[PDB]
Amino acid sequence: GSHMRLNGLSPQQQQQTLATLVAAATATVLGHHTPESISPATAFKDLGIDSLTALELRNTLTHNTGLDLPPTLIFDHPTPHALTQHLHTRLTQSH
Repeated sequence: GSHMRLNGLSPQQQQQTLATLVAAATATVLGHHTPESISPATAFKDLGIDSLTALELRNTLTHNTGLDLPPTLIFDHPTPHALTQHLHTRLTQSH
């Protein structure tokens, strides 16, 4: 399918999955490549996100999740954690 239909896994299992996604996404988006060096409690701002990459990240996430998201994600829900919650919602909410 063209969606992150990752249902079947427990909520947290799914989260950490997409958490790693989000992390690897900005790891790539910032250019430091490591998703393990991504602090969820730190805000993407402090992590190095620019307005462009706040959009580029959204680009990667919306691509990976297979959904459609605003380039204001990072601004409305700023932190790897904030997005881990948003993206987890998006994928599980399919109505």
